[PDB]
Amino acid sequence: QTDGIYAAFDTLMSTAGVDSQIAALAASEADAGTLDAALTQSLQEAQGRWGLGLHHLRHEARLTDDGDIEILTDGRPSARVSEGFGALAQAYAPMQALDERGLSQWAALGEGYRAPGDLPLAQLKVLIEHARDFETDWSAGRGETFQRVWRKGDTLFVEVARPASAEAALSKAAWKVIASIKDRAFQRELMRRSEKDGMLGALLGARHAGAKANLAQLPEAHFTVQAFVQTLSGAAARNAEEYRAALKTAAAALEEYQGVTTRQLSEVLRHGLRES
Amino acid sequence: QTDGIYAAFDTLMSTAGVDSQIAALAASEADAGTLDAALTQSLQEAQGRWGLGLHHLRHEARLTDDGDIEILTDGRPSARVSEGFGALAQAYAPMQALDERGLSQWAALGEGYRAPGDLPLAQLKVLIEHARDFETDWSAGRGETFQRVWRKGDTLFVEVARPASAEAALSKAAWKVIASIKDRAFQRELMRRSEKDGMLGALLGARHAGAKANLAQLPEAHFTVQAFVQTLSGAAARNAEEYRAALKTAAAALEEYQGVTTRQLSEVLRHGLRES
Repeated sequence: QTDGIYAAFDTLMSTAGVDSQIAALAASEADAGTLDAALTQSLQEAQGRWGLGLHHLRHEARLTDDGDIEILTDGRPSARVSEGFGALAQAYAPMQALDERGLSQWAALGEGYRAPGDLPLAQLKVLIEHARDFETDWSAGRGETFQRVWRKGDTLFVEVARPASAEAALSKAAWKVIASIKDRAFQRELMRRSEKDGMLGALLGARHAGAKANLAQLPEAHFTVQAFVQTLSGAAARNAEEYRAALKTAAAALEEYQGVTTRQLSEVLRHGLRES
Repeated sequence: QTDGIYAAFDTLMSTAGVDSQIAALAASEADAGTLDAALTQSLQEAQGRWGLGLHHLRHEARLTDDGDIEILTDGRPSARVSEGFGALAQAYAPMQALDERGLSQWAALGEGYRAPGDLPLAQLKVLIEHARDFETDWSAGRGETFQRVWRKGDTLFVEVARPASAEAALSKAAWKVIASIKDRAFQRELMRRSEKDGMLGALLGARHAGAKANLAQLPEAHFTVQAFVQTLSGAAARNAEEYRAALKTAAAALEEYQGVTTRQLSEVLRHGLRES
């Protein structure tokens, strides 16, 4: 009932393109402090990619005596992996504050002044070079993306985000997955239930028993890639050239990981087609 | 001490140009708790002006159960008023770090990055308008002053300093009083004794023996107005014109308080030699 938990964590992490390899690390008999550090590292990466908007909280995950993995924010028990992925998404929901574009409204640094996102590159240079902590608001970035930047202590953070809901991603991963099926009326009656209802709807109505009870386990229904944070440290975190390069890097990686998680999703969705 | 612990504190406070009025407050119909608060407000004001360079510490002053005034840095007892002013100066001294010019090497914001103090004013403007907490190193300013600036939260702190030891200030007041002497014979002897053992030397000389006694118990021997801090809040704290105005204001306030305490010291050294 709490077994297959390392693998459950690994699958959650995969929806963010994080090959956390936690199961393998436990099979190698790694010490529990090691597993704890690895769980936390992966979760913080995933948090960099999920786009939920919670950089102002501390994200940890840790083993419990009863074989569970406990996820926490600012140290408060938020959820347990055994309670399922929908339960985790529900745990995060009240701590979010998304605007109309889906972008987070919270300041990464917390309460305080936020410089504009459109700032002239010379002004931003002065902030990078000579300020202590600082933070810009969202600005448009390229190809329907948005970007921002902030420095906490010794580390500069460059975030690039293109919000995209998880439901839609699932339905398009089911577009490819159905697309690979017999040209037949299962299709035409999914597609004619596309001019009437969402695609989990038409695919839970046109399928057989356990389509919903099976799919209610997928983490990809609650989590998907929407941003990418590239970090810099030390002298680089006060160098404007490094920041410009890091922005290029974060946009590139956004493209990459969106593609990669799409591929892994359609693959395992197609693994469910062979099983059927 | 002399005529009370509240008198003793007011006399200290006068060294920094703070008319703290604690003796009057204690003799009044004020609410209970009003005195400790007065003491701490006056003390922090004073710290902005003595130039000891301790902005990173929290200063407080509070009554004790045996009727004394205790002075604290970061909650720790440092000294008590009745122990005398030399003792207070010596409690501060090991906390201080003054470079050759007399200026604090301590950041006001503590450990971290400091911008240069000769920064181009357009860059400094970007910091005032868009950064959060930040701080600059000392630089020169108008009229042999030095200046630095920093933001803590919603307040911008502009400091202007013209270091001068309590000894140098005593020497300037001794010079002043040796000038205004009406009797010329005494003045010829004083000026000879001063071509020899300096100005205050001669001056304390001509008094009755033990001249250096008594005055050495005055606080003027251990604290003197060396600097001034002007504060801005709200929108003004993010306005670079306000910054430049605030600098002129703090420079004027400093030249005033130094002229003042020079006059008051010149009165100290006059009411013990004229009656000779």
